[PDB]
Parts: sequence; structure tokens; C-alpha cells
Amino acid sequence: TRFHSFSFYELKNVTNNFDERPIKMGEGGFGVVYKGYVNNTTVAVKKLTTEELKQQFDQEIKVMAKCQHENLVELLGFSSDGDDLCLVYVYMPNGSLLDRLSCLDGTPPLSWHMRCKIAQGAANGINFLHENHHIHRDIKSANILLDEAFTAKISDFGLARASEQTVMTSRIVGTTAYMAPEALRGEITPKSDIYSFGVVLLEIITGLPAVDEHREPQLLLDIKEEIEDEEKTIEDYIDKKMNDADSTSVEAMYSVASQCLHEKKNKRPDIKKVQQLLQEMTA
Ligand SMILES: CNCCCCc1c(-c2cc(C)cc(C)c2)cnc2ccc(-c3cncc(O)c3)cc12
Repeated sequence: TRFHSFSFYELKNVTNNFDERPIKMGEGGFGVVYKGYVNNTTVAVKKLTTEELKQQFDQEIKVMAKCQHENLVELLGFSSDGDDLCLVYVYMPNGSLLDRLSCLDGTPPLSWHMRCKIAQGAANGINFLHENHHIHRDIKSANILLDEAFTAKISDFGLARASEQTVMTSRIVGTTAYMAPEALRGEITPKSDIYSFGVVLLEIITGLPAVDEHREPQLLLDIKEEIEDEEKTIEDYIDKKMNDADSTSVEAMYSVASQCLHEKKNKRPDIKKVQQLLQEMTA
């Protein structure tokens, strides 16, 4: 795919001079996102070492040219005009799954029905990336965007890798609270995306963030051991901000999350198996 090359000044004009006040959108993928209106459509404009930051910008565009799917955010264009690089996307009115699970800014809690659809859509997006020999490397709820219908859209391909076993790297990247043991040691494999997706499934079931410094356990992945040692059950961790969650489908989602979170990469299910299991949960 070939994208529209936007003018930096057109992007600066439509985003009100890249205003940092709320409604700015968010920040994380080594850049800040801003709202704007261009060519009769609402858009999201990402304003991004200087050389390492350009590699993140080129990688997003390369992966986006090759990867187009109902469950991946669509890139509309970009801006190279100067040295303050901008990426232009289709605007996702419902934000991230992280913000929606936390009910940030007073939004209503997501229902179990909406959560199951989001889990399936996110898994369909990761399946498409793996089928096309791509490793995301930063699967997390902040990187799952939600559109006008709450359809899951995988975002942020700056750290993504092609594969077109297992390779190793010297610059270990990702989000600690979601990373597989092998990814924290420098391995690059699609099995690490499965593990991180298992952490996303625990956030969906519980509504709790992957890490919370004022909590025990501080890391959400540790509830897997508390449940396996029969100290607690998944029912003690279910998000109470839902009225439509039945124990059978919650346990079926938890079983997928548990399998995803296997400490040995070769014992985890592949994305096609995760996708099959999530489809059978609803059906
Ligand atoms: C605190 N918000 C964090 C998530 C929001 C980020 C965000 C929102 C959004 C923003 C706010 C403030 C509120 C709502 C409801 C939607 C809307 N559209 C987006 C489109 C693309 C990317 C993107 C960014 N980087 C890389 C991509 O591939 C896509 C991010 C987007």
C-alpha cells in the first residue's frame, strides 16, 4: 500500500498548533497523539535518540503498507516535511482498551458481551500479523484501540519485526508488565505476543491494570499462581463493574489466558488455537 504524504503545516493547523491540553489525546509509543480534522474526516495525528525515533516511524509505515485488516488501525498518511515526524491514522472515538477498562473520564464500564467481542477482534488482528510473519513486540491494552462500534484495533507497530526460527536482540524493548520471560532476556518470537495477549485477557476479566505499585500482587500475571495454588479462584478476581458475566464463559476466557501465560514458550498455544478457543467461548 501507498499512503498520502501530508504537509506538516496542514497537520499543525488542523491540531491547533499541536496543543498539549486535554480534549492532545495520549502518549506512549515514543510520541504524543493529537485530534484533527483533514480532507473531511476526523483523524489522529501522532507527533514523534533522533535516529532511533526515525526507525520507529519507518517501521510503522512499512508494516502498515503490508498489513491491512479489520482489526488493525488504518494508517492514512504521514509527514516527513521536517524534523518532528507525524503519522496520520483513522480516528478511534473510543480510545484504548486500557482507558475503557479503567473508565477513564467517566465512561461506562464495558459489558462482558463487549469484552468477549474485543478479545476475539484483538486475537483476529494478532492472527493476521502472525500469518504475515510479523511480531508486534508490544501487545498491551493501551495498544488495543476501540472504534465507534467498539471493534478491537491493534495499534503501534514501531517496534514490530518480520520473521520470514527464534532470533535474539541487544536492545530489549516492550512493556515489562506484559513481557514473556524470553522477551525480557532478548529473544524475538511470535510466542512472546501470545504471552502478552494472555496478560490482556486477565485485564479484560478483572478490569485491573497489568501493574499497580499500590497492590498485592503488584503484577497482574502473578494472580495465575494464586489461582493455581487454590488460595483464590478466578471468580474472586472477576471485574464487579459488569452485570452480564457468567462463570462458564469467564472460566473459558481465563483458561485461554492461563494457557497463553505458560512460562515455557513452546508449551503456549499458537494464535490460531487462541482464536479457535475464544470463538468456542461464545458458541
Ligand atoms: C488516553 N488515550 C489513549 C488512547 C487514545 C489514542 C487514540 C484516540 C483517542 C484519544 C482520546 C484522548 C480519546 C479517545 C476516546 C480516543 C483516537 N484515535 C486514535 C487513532 C490512532 C492512534 C494510534 C496511535 N499510535 C499508533 C497507532 O498505530 C495508532 C491512537 C488514537
